[PDB]
Amino acid sequence: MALVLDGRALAKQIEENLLVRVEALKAKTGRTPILATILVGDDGASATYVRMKGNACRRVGMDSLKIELPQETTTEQLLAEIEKLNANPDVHGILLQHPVPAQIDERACFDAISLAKDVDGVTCLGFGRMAMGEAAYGSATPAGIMTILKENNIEIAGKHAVVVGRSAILGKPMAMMLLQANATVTICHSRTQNLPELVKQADIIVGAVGKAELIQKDWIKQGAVVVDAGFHPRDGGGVGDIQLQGIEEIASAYTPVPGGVGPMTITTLIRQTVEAAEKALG
Amino acid sequence: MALVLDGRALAKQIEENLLVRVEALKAKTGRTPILATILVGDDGASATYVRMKGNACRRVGMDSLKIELPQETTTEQLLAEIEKLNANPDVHGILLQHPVPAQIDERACFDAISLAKDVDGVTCLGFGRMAMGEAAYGSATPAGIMTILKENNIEIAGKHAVVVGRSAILGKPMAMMLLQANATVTICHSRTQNLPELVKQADIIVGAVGKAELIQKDWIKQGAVVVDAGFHPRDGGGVGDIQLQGIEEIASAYTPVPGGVGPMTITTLIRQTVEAAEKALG
Ligand SMILES: Nc1nc(O)c2c(n1)NC[C@@H]1CN(c3ccc(C(=O)N[C@@H](CCC(=O)O)C(=O)O)cc3)C(=O)N21
Ligand SMILES: Nc1nc(O)c2c(n1)NC[C@@H]1CN(c3ccc(C(=O)N[C@@H](CCC(=O)O)C(=O)O)cc3)C(=O)N21
Ligand SMILES: [Cl-]
Repeated sequence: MALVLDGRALAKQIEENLLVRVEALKAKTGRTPILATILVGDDGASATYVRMKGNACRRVGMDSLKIELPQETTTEQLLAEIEKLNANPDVHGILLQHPVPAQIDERACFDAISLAKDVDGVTCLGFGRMAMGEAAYGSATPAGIMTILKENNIEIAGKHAVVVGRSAILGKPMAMMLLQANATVTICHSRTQNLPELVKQADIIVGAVGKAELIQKDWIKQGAVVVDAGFHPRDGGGVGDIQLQGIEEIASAYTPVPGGVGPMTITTLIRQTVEAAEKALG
Repeated sequence: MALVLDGRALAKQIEENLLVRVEALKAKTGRTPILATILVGDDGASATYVRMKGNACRRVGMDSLKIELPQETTTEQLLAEIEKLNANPDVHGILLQHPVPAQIDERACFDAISLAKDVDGVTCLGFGRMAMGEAAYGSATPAGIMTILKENNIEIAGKHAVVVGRSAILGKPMAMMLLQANATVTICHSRTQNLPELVKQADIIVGAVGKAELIQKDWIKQGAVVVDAGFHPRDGGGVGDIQLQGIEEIASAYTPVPGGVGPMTITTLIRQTVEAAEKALG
């Protein structure tokens, strides 16, 4: 049977280390690390993930500054809020939960976040630096995925990694991170032809399409490493972007859904915020 | 049978209106657009390419500011020179010819160039912005290749593009630009295990390895679009990264070497300099 890539376990483990680090920092400086979380509008999943990220902050001994803005917020209004957080020395990281209301230029607002506080890794600057091997906080989910792979001793160098999806915060950074780790990388999307064949060639497959079980189990190469970055709620167990039923007979290793990529998304954000606080308060 | 993708003819065509634009800007403002070229050390090819770029500037009514620094220039020294040029209002674009001497952190120096003057498209910020679809000067060679494909009506959307090579100024930006044009993109490099297999599936193949005729003609798909971004001088006619002798029997369209990608590398830099000058002066 396939190795279960246990992101839930790894997240908890990482948080135990973060906790002692945060407590040491507070004891030395008297100051608490702070993630500013920006939630714009009433999207349910967005509310949930910000809630979970706030919880993660408190588990490791830090806190969050919760910024809640109405659905009708303008790009200019959100930019003003982000600049207030940039200029606040008490705020160490800034999260803008995506997707913001569609009238807002989300890209412009991402890029307004100062690099030093880009702990979710959403800036063009941060992306470009990461792609070219320079120090920068990585996009939360992709960086979480790399950590899962690394800490489970998964071979990446020389493997053919197929990333299905090319989103700004997930697919694109994932591809560039795998490339930096010396995988041959294929990037697919909605205009990709022969997707089943490309997926079948993959030694490592990353489902990042935001559509329930789009990647079919019979497309998966026998022995492949299967990363499912999706989540779609359902009665009696939610599912991701990949058909994972019976995956244990097919993959060499796989991330379960729930409890795989998800927990490591949140914990990666918090770890990078601790790093930012450690730097800022050191 | 193949369509020759004539970069030399396209470069000449494009310069016609660039000259009109520059002469209009000069007549209107009384100021001459300047590209600052930085040549560090004794690389013969670098010197040759810098002169070609200086010549190209002058062909369209602009001028160059020739910065020549010694072989043993340090990172600190180069950075200081770039900051002088950033703060020079008479300089509208900055080129740092690669590869600088080994002791210099080239990435750090590329990134010191102000985005507004990054007309060669070498900054991490420029790369990330391009990758995320924000307006930015693109890396000269890749952007030139996209122009060649567009001007020759080459279908990109939905094609399987394979880019062999992943360098900062060529392979990586090439990959993202093709991705932006809705190709499915596979990025190969020195740790790719079955390079011939992958090249054989390429609808569009980009040779960006810097090794004479490494990409074999036997690997090319019948009807492929073939882009050779290499140049290696030989007695009575240099060769690129791809075996092109007899390529006309196999490719639907191909870039000759010489006279393909090269001319459009220079034209792209000059065009983006014209753009920078117009923005700065107009
Ligand atoms: N800026 C920004 N950064 C992010 O990193 C995110 C963002 N926007 N918007 C959506 C994605 C998705 N996402 C996220 C985070 C955690 C989980 C997670 O842990 N999910 C559980 C199942 C419960 C559920 O998803 O509601 C899991 O075990 O996978 C899922 C998505 C998240 O946090 N994302
Ligand atoms: N920063 C930076 N930007 C660039 O855009 C370049 C750089 N460094 N260093 C090397 C590459 C390669 N390069 C370049 C430019 C023009 C030509 C060219 O036009 N070559 C002729 C043949 C003559 C020859 O190559 O000596 C051709 O028709 O291809 C070849 C490489 C160039 O300008 N490059
Ligand atoms: Cl001339």
